[PDB]
Amino acid sequence: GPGGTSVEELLEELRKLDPRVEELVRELVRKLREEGDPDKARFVADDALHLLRQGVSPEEIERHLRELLK
Amino acid sequence: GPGGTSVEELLEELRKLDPRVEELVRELVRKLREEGDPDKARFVADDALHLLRQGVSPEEIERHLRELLK
Ligand SMILES: [Zn+2]
Ligand SMILES: [Zn+2]
Ligand SMILES: [Zn+2]
Ligand SMILES: [Zn+2]
Repeated sequence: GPGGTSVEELLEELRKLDPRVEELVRELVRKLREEGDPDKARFVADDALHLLRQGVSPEEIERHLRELLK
Repeated sequence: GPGGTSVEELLEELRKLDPRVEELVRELVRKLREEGDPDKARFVADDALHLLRQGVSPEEIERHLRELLK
């Protein structure tokens, strides 16, 4: 459905905290949209923002996101 | 795909921290599985666990999860 949190807003907030995490998440978002799941893309970006706000390293963020994508 | 983080493990961890949040998440998980998106259910449970570990109130958790479900 339309509406809800903006994936672009989430990506924006990631960029302000760590562009390295924004870059890895933007790539996952692009692939997930191509597989036809924008909501999954939004969950991934939202999750990365929670973890980055708590000081999780980019590599640990990526590992965590991959497990939710299996 | 099979594998990845267990939704039951997440629900278990929610219950240990606040059974009120486990209960509201279990209901969302049941509905999301019925709509044929178990991965969405798992994202919701994982998100609730991050927020509950940070001290977010059950009502604020529910509001946040709903916005990701729009
Ligand atoms: Zn929607
Ligand atoms: Zn969230
Ligand atoms: Zn899977
Ligand atoms: Zn997570």
